[PDB]
Amino acid sequence: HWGYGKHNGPEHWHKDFPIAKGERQSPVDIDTHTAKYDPSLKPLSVSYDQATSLRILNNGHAFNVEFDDSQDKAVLKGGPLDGTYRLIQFHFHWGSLDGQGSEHTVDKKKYAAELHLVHWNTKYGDFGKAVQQPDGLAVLGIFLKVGSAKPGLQKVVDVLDSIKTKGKSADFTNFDPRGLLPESLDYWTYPGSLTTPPLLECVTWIVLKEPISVSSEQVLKFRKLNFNGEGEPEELMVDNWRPAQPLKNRQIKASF
Ligand SMILES: [O][B]1([O])O[C]C2=[C][C]=C([N]C(=O)[N]C3=[C][C]=[C][C]=[C]3)[C]=C21
Ligand SMILES: [Zn+2]
Repeated sequence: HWGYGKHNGPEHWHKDFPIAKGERQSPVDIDTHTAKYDPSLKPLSVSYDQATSLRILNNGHAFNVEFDDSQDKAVLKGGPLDGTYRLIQFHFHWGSLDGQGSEHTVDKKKYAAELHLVHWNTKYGDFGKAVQQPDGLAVLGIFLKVGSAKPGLQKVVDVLDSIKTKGKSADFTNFDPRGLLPESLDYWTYPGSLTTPPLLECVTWIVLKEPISVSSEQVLKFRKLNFNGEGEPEELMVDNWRPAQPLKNRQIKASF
C-alpha cells in the first residue's frame, strides 16, 4: 500500500486517494509575508492538565502516543476554533537529515521534524465521525529544530527501543504533553487535511510560530525506527513527511 518510498510515496497517493489533488490539501508552505494578521483571532486554550496517555505504537509510518479521549481530559479550544476538541494522539514526521523532515514549511524553510497533536470535535461523538467532517479535527503543529535537548521529549525517546518495528506497542502512561509546547502560543491557521491517506479534508490547522529544540541525539533515535515489521527487511523510518501542497484558494491567518 501507500508509503514514503519511491514507488508508493506522496506522488503516488492520488491513484488510490484522488482527494490528494483536492482544494484544501496539506501540508503547505507558510509565506509569512502573505499570511494575514487577524485581530479577531482568539487566544488558543490548551488544557492538558488532565491528559491521560495510554501507550505508544509504531504503525508502520510513524509512532503514535495515544490518550484516553473518552472524556474531556485534555482539550483544545479558542483560537479559530468553535467548540471543544479532545486530544486523541500525537506523532511526528522527520527526515534523514536535519535540513528536512517538517511537513509545513516557513518561507520554504524545512525543519528537522514536525509534531502533530491531534484533536477531534466532540460534537461529532467519535474520531471516526469527526474525520468525515470539514471541521472535525484540530491539529496543533509544532516544528522541531536541532539544538539543545528537550527534556519533555526524552521519555518518548527512551521507549522507542521497545517499538522498533511496525505493529509493536508499549504502555506509555503518565506522559505530560505540556512538556512538548514552546513558550509562546502564537500561531498561523488555515483549513487543510490529513497529511497521510485517506488525506481527508477535515483539519483546521494551527501551526505554532515558535519551534521547540531537540538534540541531535534525540532525533537520531527517531531515525533508528523501522517502517517494516519484525522479521522483514529493515527499512529505516526516515523522511515520513509529505511535500508542501498548492495553497489554491486559501489564505493563512496569523494570530500575531
Ligand atoms: O495529518 B496527520 O498526519 O496529523 C494528524 C492526523 C490524524 C489522523 C491521521 N490519519 C487518519 O485519521 N487516518 C484514517 C484512517 C482510516 C480512516 C480514517 C482516517 C493523519 C494525521
Ligand atoms: Zn501528522
